Amino acid sequence: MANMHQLLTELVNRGGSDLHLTTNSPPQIRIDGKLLPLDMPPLNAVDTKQLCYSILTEQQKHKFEENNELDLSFGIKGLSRFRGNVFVQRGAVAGVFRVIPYKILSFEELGLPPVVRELAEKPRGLVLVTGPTGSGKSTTLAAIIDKINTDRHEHIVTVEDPIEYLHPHKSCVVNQREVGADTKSFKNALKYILRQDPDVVLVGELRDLETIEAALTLAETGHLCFATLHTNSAVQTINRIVDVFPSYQQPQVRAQLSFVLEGVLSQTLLPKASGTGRVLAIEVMVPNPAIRNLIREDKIHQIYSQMQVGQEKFGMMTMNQCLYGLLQKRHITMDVGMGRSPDPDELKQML
Amino acid sequence: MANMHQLLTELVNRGGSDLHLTTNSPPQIRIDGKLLPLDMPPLNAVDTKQLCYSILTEQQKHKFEENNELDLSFGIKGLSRFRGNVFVQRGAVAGVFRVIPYKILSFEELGLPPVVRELAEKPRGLVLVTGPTGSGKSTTLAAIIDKINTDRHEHIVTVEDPIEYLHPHKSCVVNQREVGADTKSFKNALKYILRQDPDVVLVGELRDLETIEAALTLAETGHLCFATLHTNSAVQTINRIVDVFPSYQQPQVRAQLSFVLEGVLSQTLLPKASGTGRVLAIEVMVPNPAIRNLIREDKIHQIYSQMQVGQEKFGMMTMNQCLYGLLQKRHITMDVGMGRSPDPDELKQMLTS
Amino acid sequence: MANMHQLLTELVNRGGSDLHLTTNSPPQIRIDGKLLPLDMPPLNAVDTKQLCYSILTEQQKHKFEENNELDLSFGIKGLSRFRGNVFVQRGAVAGVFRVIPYKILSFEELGLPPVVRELAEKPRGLVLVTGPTGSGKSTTLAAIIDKINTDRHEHIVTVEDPIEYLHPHKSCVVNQREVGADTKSFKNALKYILRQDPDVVLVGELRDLETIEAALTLAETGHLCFATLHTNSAVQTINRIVDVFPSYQQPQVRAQLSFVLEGVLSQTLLPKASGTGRVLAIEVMVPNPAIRNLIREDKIHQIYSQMQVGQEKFGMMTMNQCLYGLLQKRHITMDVGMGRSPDPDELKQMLTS
Amino acid sequence: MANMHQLLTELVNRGGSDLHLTTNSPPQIRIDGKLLPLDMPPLNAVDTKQLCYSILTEQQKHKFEENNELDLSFGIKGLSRFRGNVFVQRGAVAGVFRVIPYKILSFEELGLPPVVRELAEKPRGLVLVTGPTGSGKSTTLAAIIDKINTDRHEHIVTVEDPIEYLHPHKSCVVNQREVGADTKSFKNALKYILRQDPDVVLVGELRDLETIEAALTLAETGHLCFATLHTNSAVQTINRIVDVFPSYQQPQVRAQLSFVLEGVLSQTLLPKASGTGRVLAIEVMVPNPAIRNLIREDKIHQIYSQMQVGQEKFGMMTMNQCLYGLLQKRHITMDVGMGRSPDPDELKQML
Amino acid sequence: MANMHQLLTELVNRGGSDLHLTTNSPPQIRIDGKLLPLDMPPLNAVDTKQLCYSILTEQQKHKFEENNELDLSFGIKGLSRFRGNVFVQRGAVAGVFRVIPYKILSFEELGLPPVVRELAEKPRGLVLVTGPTGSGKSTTLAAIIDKINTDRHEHIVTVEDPIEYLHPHKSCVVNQREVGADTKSFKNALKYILRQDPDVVLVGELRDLETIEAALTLAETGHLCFATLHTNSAVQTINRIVDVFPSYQQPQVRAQLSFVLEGVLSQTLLPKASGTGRVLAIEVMVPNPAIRNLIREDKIHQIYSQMQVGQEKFGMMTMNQCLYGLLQKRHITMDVGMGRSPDPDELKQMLTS
Repeated sequence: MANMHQLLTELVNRGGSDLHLTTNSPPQIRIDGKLLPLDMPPLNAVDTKQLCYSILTEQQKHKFEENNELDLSFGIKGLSRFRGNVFVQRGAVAGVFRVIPYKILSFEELGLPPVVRELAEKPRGLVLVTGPTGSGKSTTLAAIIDKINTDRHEHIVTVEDPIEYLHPHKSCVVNQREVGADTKSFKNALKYILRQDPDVVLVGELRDLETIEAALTLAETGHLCFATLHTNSAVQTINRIVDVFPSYQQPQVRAQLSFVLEGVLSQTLLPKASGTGRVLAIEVMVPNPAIRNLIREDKIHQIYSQMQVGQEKFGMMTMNQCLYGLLQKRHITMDVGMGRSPDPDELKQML
Repeated sequence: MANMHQLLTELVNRGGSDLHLTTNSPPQIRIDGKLLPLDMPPLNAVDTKQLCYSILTEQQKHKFEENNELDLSFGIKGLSRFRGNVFVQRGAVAGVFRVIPYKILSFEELGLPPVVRELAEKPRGLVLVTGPTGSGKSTTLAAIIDKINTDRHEHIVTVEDPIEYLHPHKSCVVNQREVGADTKSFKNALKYILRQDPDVVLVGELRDLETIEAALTLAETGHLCFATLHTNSAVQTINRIVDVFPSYQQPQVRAQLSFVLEGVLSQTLLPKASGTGRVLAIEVMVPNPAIRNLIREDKIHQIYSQMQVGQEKFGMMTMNQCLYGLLQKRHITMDVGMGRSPDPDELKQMLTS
Repeated sequence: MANMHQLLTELVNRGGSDLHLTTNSPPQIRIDGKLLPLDMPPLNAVDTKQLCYSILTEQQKHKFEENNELDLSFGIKGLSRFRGNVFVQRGAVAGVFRVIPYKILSFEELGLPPVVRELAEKPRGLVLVTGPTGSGKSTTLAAIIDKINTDRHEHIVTVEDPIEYLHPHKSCVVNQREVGADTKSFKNALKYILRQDPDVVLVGELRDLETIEAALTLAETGHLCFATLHTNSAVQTINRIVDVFPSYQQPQVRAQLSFVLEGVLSQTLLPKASGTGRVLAIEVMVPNPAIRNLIREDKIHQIYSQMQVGQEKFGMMTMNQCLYGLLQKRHITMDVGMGRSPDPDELKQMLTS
Repeated sequence: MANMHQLLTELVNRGGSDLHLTTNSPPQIRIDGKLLPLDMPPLNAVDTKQLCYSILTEQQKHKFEENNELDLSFGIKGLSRFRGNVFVQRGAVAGVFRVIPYKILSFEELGLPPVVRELAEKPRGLVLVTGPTGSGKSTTLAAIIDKINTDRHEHIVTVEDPIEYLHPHKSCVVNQREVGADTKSFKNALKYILRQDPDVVLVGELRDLETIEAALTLAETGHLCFATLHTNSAVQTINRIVDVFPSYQQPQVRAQLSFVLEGVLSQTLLPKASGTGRVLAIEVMVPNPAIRNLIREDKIHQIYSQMQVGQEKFGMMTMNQCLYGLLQKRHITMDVGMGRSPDPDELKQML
Repeated sequence: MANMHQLLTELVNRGGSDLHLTTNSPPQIRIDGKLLPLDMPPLNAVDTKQLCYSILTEQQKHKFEENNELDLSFGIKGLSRFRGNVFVQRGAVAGVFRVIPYKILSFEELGLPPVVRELAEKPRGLVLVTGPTGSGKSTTLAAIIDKINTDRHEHIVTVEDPIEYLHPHKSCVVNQREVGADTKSFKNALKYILRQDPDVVLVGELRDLETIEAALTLAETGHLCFATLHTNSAVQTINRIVDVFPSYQQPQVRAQLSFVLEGVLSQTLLPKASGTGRVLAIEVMVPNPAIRNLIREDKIHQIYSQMQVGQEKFGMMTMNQCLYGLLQKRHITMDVGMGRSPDPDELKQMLTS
């Protein structure tokens, strides 16, 4: 019982990030990116199985034994929230546990410019946050929804695979449903959400077509809808979105984007020059009337240049321009910025 | 249970729209679209479970425990009907309950000009009431229902997602079909609606093209067809309808709409300057021969201008002109109108003039 | 039982066109378009269930309870046939019933020009009668059936969902298959139709490509093929038909249609100017060498010009030209004609005359 | 029992073509295209059901009662074979019955040129007979397979939906399997045909993709395969065949046609000038080295002209050229030929 | 039981590389590539079934009987690991078993240049080790695993079908998942892999696009991704990888690969010139600025020229250049080199030297 609690206590006390439990090794804690083994006996398959199973219900036990894998989250009051993954290797239980602070940092602490914060007060429209998995997206969503929770008296609903942040009540009522335990699926949750009087929705991963169509319909009916994609830029995102539709409907898609878009974000994480932590590099596209005209003229091969030159007028910023700023502030190195720049020649031109 | 009646009583008495029940929050009531928490202790899991379980049958207990979800509606005699949804979040039961009023407001009471009333007397054509969710569309439509029911000897059929307003019979026969219970889909209702000898049809949301084609056939077969859309302006509405079809088919669709369309209304509830209640600002486009020709000629980009100048001739009215009247009447503030105006410069021209 | 029969007796006696049965209203009947309630108590769910169930089979009981929808037809000997539609509202059964006379009117009684009568004698080709649902198409089809039945010793087969007009034997042998009872589907009927030695075939609605391919093969092989569309004009019909094929296969289909097509009709029903009865307006296209060439030349944009000039030569007539004739004879008003004209300015020019 | 026998006896004796049985009409026979009722009482549902059911087995009864439809064939020894269809109308049984002579007419009786007869001796390759349903195709197949049966000592297998001609033994052993009674499906028959030592195969309708691929593979391995299509011409047939393949594989298709094709037929039936019977109009494409080069050059927009001009050299003949010959011999009228010609302007040019 | 153990004891003692068990032959062992039967009776189906079944679980019993195929690995303590393949012939079980040493050889023992050792220290990027099945890829991968395990305090995860090399803990924590036992599939493992805090990941075969997308995301986000292909050269590898994406999406993938790729290896195993043992021939591609530009310029046709000139600058080496070095050292014959050279004339030109 009180051993897993002690391991998590040591992780926090030691300023650790992650706990690893697997057979034939002592428990190990990743500190500042590097693993350190604890001065403890090695776990056997009995140890790992007993430890992970001791904090699960018989429902979770049944489903885990049905699939031999399980993602979950749990909290230790006054300590932290945690994301857990349990799996099997060499016929024995293994586990990885990430810890999750109770306090969500602000846009300023995250290096996010004020326009995203002013976007968090928008009552309708389409906001896209893109980038690969684990690029700080969930942190951004928690900060934005805490801002709305603090400032509005509205209804926020989240659907989660699992919950990555707990949002107790500020000025909004926020309900958070975990997929796989509380509800059978995203689809079942979406079958009832319109009868639950929502205003703002967190939908989790954009898993399939039907969910995209449901969310877009929801989005055009006067709600603020947040969703994620695994695209890495605004241009790549728009191309991905247009090319999924039939050719005859791309004009309509061109019309839809022209009507509903209020902001496009695409974010990535770069190693800090300090060696501890990661820093956000972000491309921002905000449609202006000029861009809406470019949309009307059927030119996507010139939108990237418009976002490249809308910095002073509209606050736009390419990924390379953000990397340039990070280099000027010495948060990242020149080599890393060039190795991750989607167009090194353009940065050379700017220099 | 015995306090639940009082919770619904507080919701009704305060004129609230929705009751929200969840643990670690007091009950919260939506008033004029915005939540206000009540001065009560937060609910715990025992409270929420006992309250939600108090209105379920044992078969409902089985079904709720099977799915952790339930949509339902129920009535409390002498009070109101309600649509309830019960679900589970954070491992605990939560619930949201919307009210279903017995009383329909009138056209005059809503601040709607007489032209909507004259449009409700049209024997045929297409009439659209659009806008965001909760902008009064279902209430407005239900009022037109009751007006026709009172004044005409015709046939009322509704196709609904879910059923909202309940219409007993006045001078019409009224049959009401709820999607997902009474009929499999909007599509199935349209598959059988023409064999029911209708005069008046409620189709719910114009969710896709196939229903639009059905509506054009309905409009051309001698009926007055009502449907809803979630657009925020007349131009956006027409563009959305045309752009759904392939480019090569837009000419015939534009001609059909130009022929059968008799009115498009797009309405929005705005916060009152007093801070209590909301008022509808609504733009109305009624086609004249010139407008029908421009629709036929594929020149969307100037129809707004005809509405901008069709005030004196045809009783047309842009959203900004309605907002102008509300501002002159001090119903709303200048900043709110400018904040929602799709063209603040036009409002400035109208104001300085 | 004998109560529905008595209600139907009152329906016939009063010249009514439809019986409506639904809860919380007494049965109501349409006389000259307007409903009148019978002096009876309002129905409840028990009443509607017993009345609607009295004309269903046990498999129909299972089926209605399986789908909550049912279109059907049935006959009462010595009185009339009826088309029924059953649905559900407020959790209870509801029904609408239209009546079906034993005697089919002739072409001349309907005001149809002599060319349709000459068309009933065609040995081969494709004949299309189009218009929306309940626009009088089936009555025209039944008249053509009766003309062939009277004059030829050939085999007429109909496939219907449901069977509407009943045709007993005159000079032909007539086999009529109802989808869902006599045959599993239109597709299943078409799988076996070539082994039934037909000369003339009724296929019901042209809902998809596969039936179209069956009909084109029949029409090319020396058979008379009848089909319906819900289109409102010749140009709209041809465009709808062409655009369903792949672009690479559009040439062959254009050639087939250009070869086998012998007539396309598109109906509409308008209220008579007197305020009693309805009058048929029909656009008729009979291919001439110029139109067949236009098909070969890929100049569909020019068919309208051929339709504009084919009145005297081929007996063709646009919808506006038929409405024009109804207008000169004062059968319809200017407002109905203009509100229905696909080109009101053209109708204006004709109204110069 | 002896009544259906008498009805069929009257049909033959009276030179009839088809027997019709339905309720509320006496039995009717189609003679020279026109129906005539017999001087008999009208049938009721009991009559039609009893008559059609009296010649069916319990398994046919079970299947018909399961589907309310049935195609079948049967023979009356010393009289004829028959194709039957039973269905339901007005809640009552109805039936149509076509009669089928025991003796198949020859190519010259059918007006078929000698090259098809020389083609019937080919050991391998691809032969296509196309046209709409009931265009005399089954009659052509029966004549060709009787020619092979007479001349070869090989194994002929037919798969039928139903059998349209019985082929008792001449010089070959011929086995005929009826789909829906003897075997579950075409697919089940095809699963075992290679273990049945066949040389020549009749496959029935080319109903699906998988069957086409199975038949083409069979046809490439040294067998003579006969199949049908509902196309109306050689060019339309080749276009139909090519466009079903992926675009990247059309070169291969171009290569296969260049390798395996030995003949393409497309046939239709026109009313004879006398008013009795139908006459065959046929388009014939036989690949020559020049055509194989046109295949190599990727020109399908010139193959029709090569078949139009390969008449004297290779014996080719367009549908219009056949209609021309039918017109000079006065078998069909000029109006019917023009109303049926796929290109009336080409026939004009020839005139 | 102790008989299979004794057979395996003889296998180890005689330096054999595989044990074969099948009916109607005694067990036969490969010594220096050639089979020799043991002095035992020929096996029957009972013998093969008992021997092969002795190492299966009841799960595995049901599974082998369900599929008649099984690849697997298992260990015998203090002796060796083994890779097994089980199949069926003449209605009886048959098996082939390859053996797996406890000690993994180093890069230098294998004749691998220092750049692979420098590659094992890379903090991020994409490293590909390719070649056909059983071409020595897994041995190289195990050596890289052992190098990282020895030098880093990081998390290595392998996903294998089946687990081949066993890696105990050195400085890393190693978790190894066998498809079909530890995890349902590669896809299911990839669904959960991001929640397992990896630094280095082994994903098994790159069989389809979805795993490729997972690997590209990992390689772009600061992780070390290892994957395999059955390609034989760098150009063949890049073309195979590029051509699976849609043409419109090929630009992004080209950019991703150009950014994240740090090395591509392609192996082959050749018989040694002495007639004993096998020697590794490997083509190595390390992207330089010119190759990354060639990717950006869409000039893949010029990568071969970059491969032709990148020996001195980047330590690159074509397969022929490695075979050339083996030829100058007389490690392989001219016939094997020419019969394996992708360009024998080039190899001839080098053999001028």
